[PDB]
Amino acid sequence: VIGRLRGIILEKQPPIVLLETGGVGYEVHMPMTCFYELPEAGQEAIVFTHFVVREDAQLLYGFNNKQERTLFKELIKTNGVGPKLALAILSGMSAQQFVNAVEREELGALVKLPGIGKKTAERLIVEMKDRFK
Amino acid sequence: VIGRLRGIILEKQPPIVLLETGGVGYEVHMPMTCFYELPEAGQEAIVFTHFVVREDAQLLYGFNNKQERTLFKELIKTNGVGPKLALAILSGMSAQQFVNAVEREELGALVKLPGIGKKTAERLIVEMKDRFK
Amino acid sequence: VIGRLRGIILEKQPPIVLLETGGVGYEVHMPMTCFYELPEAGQEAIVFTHFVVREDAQLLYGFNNKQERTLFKELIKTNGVGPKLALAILSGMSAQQFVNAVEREELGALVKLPGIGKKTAERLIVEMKDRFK
Amino acid sequence: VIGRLRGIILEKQPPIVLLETGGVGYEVHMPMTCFYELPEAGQEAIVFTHFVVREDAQLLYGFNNKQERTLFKELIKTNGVGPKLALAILSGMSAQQFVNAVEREELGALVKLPGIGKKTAERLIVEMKDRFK
Amino acid sequence: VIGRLRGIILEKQPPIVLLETGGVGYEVHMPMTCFYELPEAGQEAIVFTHFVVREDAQLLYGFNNKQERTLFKELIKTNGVGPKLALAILSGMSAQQFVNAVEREELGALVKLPGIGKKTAERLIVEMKDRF
Amino acid sequence: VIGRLRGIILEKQPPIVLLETGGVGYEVHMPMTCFYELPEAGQEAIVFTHFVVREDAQLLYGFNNKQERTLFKELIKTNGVGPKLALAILSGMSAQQFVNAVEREELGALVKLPGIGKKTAERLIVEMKDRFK
Amino acid sequence: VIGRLRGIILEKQPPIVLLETGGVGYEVHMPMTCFYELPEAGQEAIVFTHFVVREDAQLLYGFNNKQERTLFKELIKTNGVGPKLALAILSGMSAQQFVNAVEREELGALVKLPGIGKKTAERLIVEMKDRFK
Amino acid sequence: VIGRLRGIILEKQPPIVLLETGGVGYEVHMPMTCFYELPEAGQEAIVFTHFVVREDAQLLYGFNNKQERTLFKELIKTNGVGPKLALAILSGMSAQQFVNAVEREELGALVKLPGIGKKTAERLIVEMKDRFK
DNA sequence: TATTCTTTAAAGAATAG
DNA sequence: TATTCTTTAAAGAATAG
DNA sequence: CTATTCTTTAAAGAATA
DNA sequence: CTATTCTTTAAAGAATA
Repeated sequence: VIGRLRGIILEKQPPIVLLETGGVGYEVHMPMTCFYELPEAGQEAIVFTHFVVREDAQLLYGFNNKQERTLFKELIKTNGVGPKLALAILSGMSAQQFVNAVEREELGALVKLPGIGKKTAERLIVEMKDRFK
Repeated sequence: VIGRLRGIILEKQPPIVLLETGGVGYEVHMPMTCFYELPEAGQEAIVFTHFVVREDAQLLYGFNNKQERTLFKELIKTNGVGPKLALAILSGMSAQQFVNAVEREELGALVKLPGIGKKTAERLIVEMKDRFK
Repeated sequence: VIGRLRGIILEKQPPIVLLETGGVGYEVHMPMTCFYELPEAGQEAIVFTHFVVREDAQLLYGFNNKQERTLFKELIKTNGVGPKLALAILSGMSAQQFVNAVEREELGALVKLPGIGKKTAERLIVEMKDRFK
Repeated sequence: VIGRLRGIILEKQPPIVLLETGGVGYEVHMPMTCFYELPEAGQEAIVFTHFVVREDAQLLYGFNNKQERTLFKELIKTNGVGPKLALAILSGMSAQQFVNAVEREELGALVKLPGIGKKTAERLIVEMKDRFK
Repeated sequence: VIGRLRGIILEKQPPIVLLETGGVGYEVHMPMTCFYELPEAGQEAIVFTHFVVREDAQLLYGFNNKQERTLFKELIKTNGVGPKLALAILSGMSAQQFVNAVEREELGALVKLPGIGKKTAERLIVEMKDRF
Repeated sequence: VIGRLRGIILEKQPPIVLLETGGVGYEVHMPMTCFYELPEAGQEAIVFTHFVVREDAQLLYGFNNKQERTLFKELIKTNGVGPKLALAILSGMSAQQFVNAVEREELGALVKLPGIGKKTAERLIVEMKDRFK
Repeated sequence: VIGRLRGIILEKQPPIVLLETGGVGYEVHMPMTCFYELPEAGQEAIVFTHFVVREDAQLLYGFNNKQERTLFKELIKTNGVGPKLALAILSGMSAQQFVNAVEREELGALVKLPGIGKKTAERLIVEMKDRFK
Repeated sequence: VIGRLRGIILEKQPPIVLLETGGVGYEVHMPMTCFYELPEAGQEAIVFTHFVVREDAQLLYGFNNKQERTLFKELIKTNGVGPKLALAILSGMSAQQFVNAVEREELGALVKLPGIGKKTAERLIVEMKDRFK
């Protein structure tokens, strides 16, 4: 299980970034809004990752801060939320803003994000409100 | 997911090439006609790759140009076309020639390729014509 | 199959340790009581490992001594004893103490460990007593 | 797919050898009789490999010569012959001796090897005689 | 797919009833509270059923009224609600009472039933309120 | 495999009909337009059936004439056409009209049916035109 | 799920009996020692059954008394005890004798039965002793 | 498991026969040559059957004599011999003739049958010669 | 005509055309 | 008593005890 | 406004809380 | 001499030969 990658940025093409380590280039998926913090190509960068394995595919997701990775891992455990939707949420709201919205049940703050329906937002609040404690 | 490999060419035995990186040798499958561009053994080379995972096997395909990899990925999504047949198409025609043939429905230009039947060419045109747009 | 890792300690957060080798950081799970022997962060360390693969996840376990790894591999073959429970046993008792307890059938020595029920301890003795010989 | 490994011999414990490359130690299974050719521990060695993937396990097999690897790959395709039995055959007979025995149908030359039954030897000759041509 | 069974009652051992049709005896699972309506053994009875198939098992559930079967089928589509739990709900509340409780969000009316947790009751209301 | 059912009609609730045979009531799915031919409830009826089995469900489909069943079986072999869609086609057009439309490539005659898109109709013509011969 | 069968005995060929009901003949497996109680062929008989389903096969087991069926169902839940082995136990010992032996730990009373090993008998006692209560 | 069917013949369309029992019509597959012995439609008939189950399909095969069913069951256990091929063999040769040919290794007697290749015939003799004893 | 070789869903419910 | 958390075959046919 | 795309995938046991 | 361990795990389609 790859926990962190450090290497040279070869190419930047949202949502994918390519990092080279010892001649091996790794395809990393990243949130659209965190992409702005990556250095210019040819510079070294560091990214925290989570490794996903499926019967037909293997994928690697990256984040600029451990806080982001923690919230991502928690989201994907909620039924009906997969990696694509999870990245969308992190693109729309910062991790701290999301926690506040769930505790306050600001349904409208979630429904405005792309791809999230009314039923989905209700389900998220019901499930997530119990884990932050 | 390995996106690119850079290393020393150890052996060339069409259709397989062996690249060494840090003492690990990777088996790579490549189109017969792109094989002519690889440098002489012992020289460094760069190859773009796509990683395929199946219940009983893992395989790594390589291409000399991003254009080739893009068309390959699109072909394998078509039902009834797998990596073996896809490499044949890329061996027979250049990527640009293939696009022209599909848009023009030059059925004969495709059927002449080895391993492609009349029904197969009909299916390819019907599916691919809608994706290039 | 990864048999041993040698690298720099990046972070220590029981039960997980992060080792960096050539820019790749590996997540390793270790027994709570062996964690005390790891050097201070930034120093080099060596850990013997066992690689577990499942349909939905891949995991890497580490141990400070080959003796521990051998007993771990034997435990996980016993029905009902999974990697999580196996690490608990190794946390509570040294490998040598465990062997003695099984041969003597000291049921109380096992039942006192966290997460182990009376039925579980009975099952362990019945299965393990035949393998040490 | 790992095709070749080059590294330092860390430990030799038949049938397993441990090779270190860049701080990662790889477990490699090898034929009992080819093991005698490996250098002394601490020296560099080269081994040709084949990578086996299964739903519950991943394994890496190694051979000193490309000839051995080729015959191994052919054997494991025969129904009822698995990697364990395949290594036994390569331990008892050299690749050249095996070919001669099959073409001559020297049933006794095969049955004398450990773990091979009369039915198994008959099946091997029937299947293998057609592939060498 | 068996939709209805008509036959002679052979044995009654809650939660299972045994019905014989042409020499074949079918094991049927039923709600604990609907069991009281079944006639005396040896009499003919009619039961509406739903057929469940899994990789390792096949099961046949029965109900006295089409209303019950309809609500059962809807319950089992909710994530985390298995047939075992679904039968418990139908044992505790009538179909009409359940509908009212969901629309009114009377959380306490659900949590009192055996096996139903607070989180489960919240989940049920959120999912079911949209289907009726 | 149940090939035909003969019994008493118990209930008629499109698209499902319930037939009783010896105290067992079978749920049968039928085309919306063939439902008009079924006798009044309480009368005996005959229906030709096809039995579908899946990992999670078993289903039984019925038709008034062998011609209908034959075309249904051929449709479901085409990739992307499920039993639900197949019943829709048989509801919109008679079996004879469908054959004529495919041979003539009357794309508009198909696209007007509910649930069938332009791409779907193109795929159907390409695949079906070869089987009627 | 078939719970009971009543019909005419067509054939008796231990361990299989064939019962006809309405023109359908069902294959039933029965314990070797209960087979002696079945009436002469052509007479009616009653047998309690348990239905077993697997990915590749379906099987139907029968017993003369509910007591036997209950113990059979309990046995097959024990890990390592297959239906074949469970029928052997019921052939060697009556249900009542088995209960007495387990509670008394009369290991020799079990090991003497065909196909039962020492390890198996130990496992059986450990698991079954807790369920009769 | 349906072992025998008795009922009225509804339709005869090689290789399928349709038998009605209590209003349920069963599709039965039979050898081309045994089909000649079936009575005229509307008469009662008896057929011995074997029930095959797969993840995607259920099928029922029938034979006029227990001898045929016994040989069929044995053939399908041989690797590479499917039910389709097994019915072909029984169409070409009587059960008694087949046994004689295997014991004598009359390769030509088998290769002449449709669908059977030289490699297949060799494999059959090797496997079947050991079971009749 | 035999040969060996490949290639592997449907629904729902959200947003586009 | 509810909670969340884990853990996942059978056969054959060769060889030991 | 209707079609097209996409994407996502069990429950019971027996401990402990 | 009889028990214990182990180890291994589809077929049809439609091309081409």
